[PDB]
Formats: sequence, C-alpha cells, structure tokens
Amino acid sequence: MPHAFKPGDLVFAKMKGYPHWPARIDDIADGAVKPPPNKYPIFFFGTHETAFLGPKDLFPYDKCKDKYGKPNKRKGFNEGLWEIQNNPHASYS
Ligand SMILES: Brc1c[nH]nc1-c1ccncc1
Repeated sequence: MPHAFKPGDLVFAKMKGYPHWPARIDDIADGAVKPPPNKYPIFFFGTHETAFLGPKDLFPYDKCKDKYGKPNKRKGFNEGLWEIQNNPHASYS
C-alpha cells in the first residue's frame, strides 16, 4: 500500500510541454538548496536537470512504464530510459 514519496523512488515526472519523463526523487545534499514546501527535488534522467514538483506530476515508474516508457525523439529522453532501467541510483554529476 502506497507510502509518501521518498528519495530514491523512480517515477515518470510530467512537465508542461514535455512527455512524462523518466526521473527519480533526489536526495538533498548537505548545504544544498531545499525544495519549496510540499515539493520534491526531481532529477530527470538523460538531461540530468532538476526541477521541483508536487505529487500531482509524479507517476510511479513500475506502474506506468508500459504507458510512458517508449522511445521518444526529445533530447535526452532515450538516454534517460536507459538510465532509469539500468543505473537509476548512480551519480550523474
Ligand atoms: Br521534463 C525534463 C527532462 N529533462 N529536463 C526537464 C526539465 C525541463 C525544465 N525544467 C526542469 C527540468
């Protein structure tokens, strides 16, 4: 039964103008910028960009991969598909 989102959870994250994108709930490093209240730091695979999102835009990866996990022409998307499937918890800095 679902819990709240926690660092390390794998998701598809929805941003305006982008398809649902392979992503993870990031950790917040010591001394790093914290997200606004009720928002999570979302690390987008492939592009390696971060955005702050609420749960309305976060879809669990295992439940939605058959819907959202197909190749896409957008820059970084297919690289992101490889990352979320093959090394989702690695450091991509
Ligand atoms: Br959606 C997506 C995939 N990679 N990066 C993004 C993104 C776009 C804009 N602001 C933050 C993150």
